Amino acid sequence: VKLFRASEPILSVLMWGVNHTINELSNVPVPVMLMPDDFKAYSKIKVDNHLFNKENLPSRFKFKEYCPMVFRNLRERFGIDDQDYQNSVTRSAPINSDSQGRCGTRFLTTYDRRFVIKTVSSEDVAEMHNILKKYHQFIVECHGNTLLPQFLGMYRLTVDGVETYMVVTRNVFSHRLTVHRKYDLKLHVGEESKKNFLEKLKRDVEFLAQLKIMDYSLLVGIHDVDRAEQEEMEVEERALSFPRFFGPGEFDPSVDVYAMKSHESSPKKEVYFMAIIDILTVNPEQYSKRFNEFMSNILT
Amino acid sequence: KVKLFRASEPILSVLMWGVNHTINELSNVPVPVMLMPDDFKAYSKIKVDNHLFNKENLPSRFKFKEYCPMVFRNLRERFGIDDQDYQNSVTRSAPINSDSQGRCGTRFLTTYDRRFVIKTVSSEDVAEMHNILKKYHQFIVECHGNTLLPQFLGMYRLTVDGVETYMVVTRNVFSHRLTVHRKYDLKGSDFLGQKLHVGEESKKNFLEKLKRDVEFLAQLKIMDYSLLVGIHDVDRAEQEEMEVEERAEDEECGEFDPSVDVYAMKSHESSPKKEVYFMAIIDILTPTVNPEQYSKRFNEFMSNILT
Ligand SMILES: CN1C(=O)[C@@H](CC2CCCC2)N(C2CCCC2)c2nc(Nc3cc(Cl)c(O)c(Cl)c3)ncc21
Repeated sequence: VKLFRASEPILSVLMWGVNHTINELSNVPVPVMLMPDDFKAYSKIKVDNHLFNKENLPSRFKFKEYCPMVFRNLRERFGIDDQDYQNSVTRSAPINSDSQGRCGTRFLTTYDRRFVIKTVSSEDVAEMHNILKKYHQFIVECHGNTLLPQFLGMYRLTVDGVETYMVVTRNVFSHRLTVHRKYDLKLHVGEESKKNFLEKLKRDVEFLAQLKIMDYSLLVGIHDVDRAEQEEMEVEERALSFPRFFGPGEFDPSVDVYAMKSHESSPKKEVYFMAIIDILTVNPEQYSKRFNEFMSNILT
Repeated sequence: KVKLFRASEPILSVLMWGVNHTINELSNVPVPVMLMPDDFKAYSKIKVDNHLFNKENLPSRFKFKEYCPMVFRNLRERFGIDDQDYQNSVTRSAPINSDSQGRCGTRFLTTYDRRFVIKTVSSEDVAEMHNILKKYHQFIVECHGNTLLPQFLGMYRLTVDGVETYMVVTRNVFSHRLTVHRKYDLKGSDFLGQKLHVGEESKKNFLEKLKRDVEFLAQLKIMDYSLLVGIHDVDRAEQEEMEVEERAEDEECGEFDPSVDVYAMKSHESSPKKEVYFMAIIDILTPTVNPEQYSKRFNEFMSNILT
């Protein structure tokens, strides 16, 4: 029984909007392939209830969903279940998170830290449409394995004649390990991690070049295990259907897809998280090349 | 899993989509302990403007409005209809055209499973309903859902291709399985001799139901309603419909549940031939004496018809 119980009313509208459009999609069948007209598509919905269901939702609001068919397919390709994405958005009010880039304004996270909700400009929205078909293709050929943002949906909400644009992505950071430090650059890991990380980075940057984009940056979160233990102990005494277990330096790489463990032969044990950040808002191929040079040598 | 709202007419696709939409929405709103006065002036409204999305059965652009979602939701449960079951009858497969009748020969739909009746109505009928709803609701509580009156279940306004339709949803007076051979619409003062013979509990139960119903229509200042009588003939159905269900299920392309067919009555255990009867008060809206006398005139005549 989903009261879209939230702090801001715009947040309630987001929850209701995601719930509706996801339910709505469950009655559309999955095509063999997407069509050119799926990249020009949307669904708009105007709600004007009166003296009904006003307890949490505004009585009047609009919710537009850009290219629903495309983002369903991206979700599939990032391995995100539509019922799962719907539950993270709707079981509980999304919550204010810190920051993951200079991108837009308000930063939010689903109550279970799985997905990141950014508020974006209208100009950002346009750039997304510009790039969406070549992005989609890029995700197809890399089997959804990128350091690029992993776009999951894109929405326009209107409450009280104000339009807000939101973009939903996969969290760069663990939805369960806290990030103690972040770095935004415009470090010793396993040789497998290192080889794989450089492989993604080479393609991701090259695609960003062929799409004539510069000025994106690498975001780096660092989780300190020893610290997480000390801070576990510190709040201890002051107090997955069942709870998943996990050891100390530990995560699920199907879930926390940007995460790397620090090499075993290395002092204090740590989880890193590195993503390419701010794809929206030297020539680009030159910037590509210099970006490849730099973030390469951060790692051993 | 999967509701592609396919139907002959877009208006019907839209009805199916909207019933699905509104019943879902309601599942996320708690059943209050009592309806407030403001629930009776309440509505849900929704405008869909899809573009190059979800276009195969549904129109790109349409509007759907539900009058009094809480009230009707309540009535539905007072009538022992599960919202879940109600959604299925409308959404599983398209509602269909009817066997059909009226006074100007009215055109109505049935849910694919013949369990519910949908009837296009006028702007003025919607208003009539609103005028009577609060009292209608009060009445439904006081007899615990036991009436011959239309069991009203939903009230909608669809708009497609710039045209607004009003529709009302009701329990079917007739069985969803047994065929009705004979229809009669007793419009006040085919029987006047042809008597109708039923069990004692059935006969006393019918009479007291009738008695409060007409009283209720009187204490609302309503007249010109009629008694809709359907007869299903058991022997005839055995003759005509012997190998029909089986031959539907091939190579090429007298009992009932009282819980479902609520207006039904078996013919008396020692009676000419085996029959099932269906009586209800019909035409309560707007599709010389006074209403409190028309009441007496109705209870008199419809009493005399059962022995
Ligand atoms: C309670 N109720 C009615 O009030 C109306 C439809 C109303 C809907 C709101 C105003 C009109 N009616 C009637 C429909 C036209 C007006 C009276 C009904 N017909 C049936 N089932 C039925 C009736 C006939 Cl006559 C029939 O041949 C078949 Cl197959 C099913 N069951 C119930 C009703």
